[PDB]
Formats: sequence, structure tokens, C-alpha cells
Amino acid sequence: GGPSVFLFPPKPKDTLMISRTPEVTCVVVDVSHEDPEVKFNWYVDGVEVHNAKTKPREEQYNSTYRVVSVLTVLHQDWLNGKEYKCKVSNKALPAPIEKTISKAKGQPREPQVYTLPPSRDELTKNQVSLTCLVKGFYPSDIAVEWESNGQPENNYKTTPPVLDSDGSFFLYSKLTVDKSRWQQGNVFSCSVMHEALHNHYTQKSLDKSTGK
Amino acid sequence: GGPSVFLFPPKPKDTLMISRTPEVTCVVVDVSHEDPEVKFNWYVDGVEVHNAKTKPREEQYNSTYRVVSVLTVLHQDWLNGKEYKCKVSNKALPAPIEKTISKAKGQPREPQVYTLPPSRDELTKNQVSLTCLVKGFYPSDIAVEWESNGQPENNYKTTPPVLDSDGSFFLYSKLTVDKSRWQQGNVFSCSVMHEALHNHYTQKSLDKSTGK
Amino acid sequence: GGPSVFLFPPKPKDTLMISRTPEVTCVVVDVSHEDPEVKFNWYVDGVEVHNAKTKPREEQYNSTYRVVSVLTVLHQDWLNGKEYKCKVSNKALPAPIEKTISKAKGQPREPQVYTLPPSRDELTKNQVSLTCLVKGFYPSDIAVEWESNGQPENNYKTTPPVLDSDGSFFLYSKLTVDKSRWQQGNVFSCSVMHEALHNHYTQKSLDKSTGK
Repeated sequence: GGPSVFLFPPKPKDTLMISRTPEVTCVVVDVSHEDPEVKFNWYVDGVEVHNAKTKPREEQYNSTYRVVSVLTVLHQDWLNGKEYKCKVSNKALPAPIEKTISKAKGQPREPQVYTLPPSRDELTKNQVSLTCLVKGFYPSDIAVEWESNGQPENNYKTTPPVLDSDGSFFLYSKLTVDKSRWQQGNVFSCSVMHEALHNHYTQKSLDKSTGK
Repeated sequence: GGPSVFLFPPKPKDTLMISRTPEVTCVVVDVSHEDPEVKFNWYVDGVEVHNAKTKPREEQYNSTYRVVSVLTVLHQDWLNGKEYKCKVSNKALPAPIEKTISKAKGQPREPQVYTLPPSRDELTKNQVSLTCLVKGFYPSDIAVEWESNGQPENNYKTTPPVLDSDGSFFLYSKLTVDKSRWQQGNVFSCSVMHEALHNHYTQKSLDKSTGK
Repeated sequence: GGPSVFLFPPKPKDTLMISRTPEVTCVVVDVSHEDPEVKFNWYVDGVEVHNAKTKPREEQYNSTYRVVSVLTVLHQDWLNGKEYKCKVSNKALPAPIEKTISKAKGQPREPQVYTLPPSRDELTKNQVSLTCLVKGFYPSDIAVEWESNGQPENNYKTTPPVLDSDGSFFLYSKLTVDKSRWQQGNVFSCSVMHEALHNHYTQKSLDKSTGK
């Protein structure tokens, strides 16, 4: 009944790491009640692809459906930039809607990662802010995390990728740790994951000796 | 006639990296010439599917044919220790044989990675050697590499994993660089890939000011 | 059925240290239990030596015997590159099996021994690891041992000799000692025994002595 499709690219984390599988999603919006199940066929460069299960007729509080179709997309295909259309092949609908999705085209650029210690004014406050400047990467598909002593840190917020003057992107990651951990020799490292990096991974540490 | 059978596990780098596809190898020597094709049907728990990447046979300089069968092993599937579609069952051989292969079982341990600067006795030499001690990992499947800035450094040799006194393993990676690069302040990082590490990856840097 | 013969080379310490005895040992396995006839013709440079030590054979689970023959030779004979053929004559195998045992020929390279202190990240743990890098020796037959005050520090593991890029071999020795012993001011030395060294022996000390 004249639906709307929302595209969803895979997470760069899931794309660039092996422990989490990547998925590509085409969320349908406001489909008719006479067709509660929407048949979804994944057209990988026009080639029909099997499996790729879908969420079975999930319904909002309003009289509408939020049918979600996912596909276990391999990492190498998304790295090489395979276009996925998600053609709607429902039984009784109007003309099909094609919405291709793929990796961001263009020459990949290796990000330059810089760890910035907190300002001296931040040492007045209880919690200091640790800054990871990731700049120079052209594809915005990046994953920036933090870790200390080999274990992940979850008290971080990362800005969205901001387009630079060079045509590349930059962002910042702010890890908020309390002053007690920072004033002792605790090593905090931001680990970014980008397709243009060597081994799709790099790490920059920050352990209060940066700038000494 | 049943030939001799040899099994090769997938490389630890390819298992924990996006850009490399893991593959099991079942190179079999002295295969009979009169029956070239070998059956390659072996599920994890029997025979259920037909997914196998058939490869052409390799011929030795005399009359000892060899068959090579490799298949693309999923990264998540190998980390749990499953069997794959690689068996040896010749048409001439009446009794097929099943050579099992799986990832080593046991509790994984996270390796502790230490970068050691060259000894002061090595500063007289033209080339200094940087050592990456990786110790405390129970699965010996690990890939240790070196890099400077962002580009990899290929002038490294890595020892095989050595069983420690506590049941875990350790090894070393010796990166041989020129003494001029060491005194110039270049930063070299050894990057190891183990399944028990966070993000299956860690990176320890090394420069002339490490530890004074 | 068919007898399989494995030659055992002398231990690298026992052939380079006087307190021990070289063990040119021949172990023939999978010989028939119904054949109590063996020969001990040790063709040392084409000359049979009567100093071979015959022992009662070892019985396996199946009907087979494991005859072990140990021949003791002087240290200077093995280091001069002599052949130690052992003629194994028995009624099970009509062809006598000769095992060519000799020192690995080639120009000997003197190993360069470097002691590396524990990394500053290692000092957090209660047990630090002390490293002896032995590199640049061509004959892989080497012996590395640790000591502190003239007494053997037996809590060490040594990697196998890894072939270097220039044709020589290298390895590492890791001595695990308590953090209290390291920071007290104790001196530890790795003792390396190689045939290309002066007096077939060298050692490098390692103590808590920060440079400059």
C-alpha cells in the first residue's frame, strides 16, 4: 500500500571485526494490513541471494508494520563495495522500490590518530576528559573505541565524522575518566578501526607522560 | 590405494583478520594416477551439504600425484572448533578415512605483550633488533607482526610458540631495523592477533625513549 | 612390522660441556618381537667401535620390540664433524639400516648474546621475565642456561633456534623471576654454550641497572 524504505548500512565495527557479523538492513515503513509479510529479495549486484532472514510482521502501537530484513553480508564483499538493492518482491504491491547501498566510493585515506591529554583547567574538575583526535580518513565508516589495561572502556562519547577541508573526515573521541585513575600511571589507548589502516586497526596510547 | 594424509590448520592471521580468508588444507601425497578425483563430502557431524571449493591436483616431478583441497572457513565458525568439508576418500580406496581437525580446546588466556628495546651492546652494531615478548596466551594460534608509523615492517622473524611453566604459551618477534632509524626517534609497534585479546588485537609501541 | 630406526644426536650442552657425556643414541622401533637378533656395528668413520652399550629392549603394547643402543664418544670427536653410522642388522629387515649421524657442517658463526631487562609494563606483575637474545649463530646446536649468583636459575624456557634472514639462527631465553628479586638488585646472567664461541662459552649479565 505504498510503503517507505529506510536504508541502514552495517556498523564499521561489525564490518572490520570478525567476532561480530555485519548486517545490511532495509526497514519498511507503513505497509498495508492486507500484506503483513513483505517478501524481500536481496539483489547483490542484480544476483538473487538465498538465506537473509527477515523479522516476521512486527507491528507498532499504531496500525502499521515495521518489517525488518537483514542479510549476513560478508566482510570482504562490503570492503570491495558490493551494491545491495533490497528489491521489494511482495505479492500484491505497486511498482518495486530500489534503494542501492554499498561502501562509500572513493580512494580510502589512512586516518591519523592523536591522543590529547586533558587541559590543566580540567584537573580542577573531578573527571578529566581524554581526547582522541582521528583525522585524515576519507570514508566515514570508522569505529573508535577506548580501552585500558587490555579491557574496554565504556565511558566515552565520539563525535560524528566531520568533513575536513582536504575532503577527508575527522572526528573526536572523549573518554571521561575520574582524576584518580588519570593521575596515577594508568594507560588509556583509543583504538580506531578503519578500512584504510594496516590490519584495519591502530592504537594510540595516553598515559599522562604525553607532553612531558 | 590409500595414500598418506597430512592436515594443515588455517593460519592464525587469517582467522582474526578481515582481509585474509581462512582455509583448511588437506594436502595428500602419492595419490593414484588412475583415479584422480577424491571425494570431498564431510559435514561437521557427518555428511549433509555440498559446500566445498574444489581445486585442481598438483603433479610432482615424478609419478606421485598430489591432491590439494582448500575451502573458505568462516571466522566465527573456526573459533568454536568445528569440522569442515575436507576429507580423503579416493575412488580406488575402498575404506575412507576421516582426519579430524579443529581449533585447540581449553580456556583462552589473554597474551601480555612487552616491547623490549635493544641492548646497549647492540648499539655498536649496524642493525639493532627490537623484540616483542608476547607471553600468557593458552591457544598457540597467534599472529605477531611489526609496523612503523602505518606501514608494515617486514624485516622481522618470530619464534614458534613455547609452552610455559603454567600451561600458557609465549614467543618473541625480532624486528631488525637499521641503527639510524632507531636513533632518529622512529616509533615501531609490534601488533599481535590473539582470540583472547580485546578486539582480537593489541599494539605495543617502541622507540628510543621507552623506559629511558 | 617394518623396523623404524630413529637416531638421537647428543645434547648440545652435553657435547659442549665437560661435566656431561655425549649420547650418540640409536633407537630402532617397530621391530618384530619374534626377532631377538640385533647388531651394534657403529661405523664411526668406517670403523666399528666396541664401546656401544647394549640394553634390554623395550616392549610396547603390540608384539614388537624397541632396542635402544647408546654410544658414548669424546666431545672433540663430535665437534670435528665425524660420521656415526650405525649398522642395524636383523632377520626382520634383510637390508641393514645405517643411520648417518654427524654434526651439522658449515661455517660456524659466533652467537651475539644480548640481555634485555623487563619492560616497564612487566613491573606491575609479581613475576618479571628476563630475556636473553642469542642471535647470529649458524649451527643450531646451542645451550642456553640462566644463573644468578653461581647457582642455576632453573625457572627458564628457551625458544627453539629460529633461522634468521642471513642464514644464521637466533633464539630467546625467558627467565621468570620474582619482582622482589629483580628490584632488590640481584644480578642474573644467561650462560650460552656454542661451538663457535671462545672456550665454547659466553655469558651476559642482567641486573636492575638503568642506563644513564
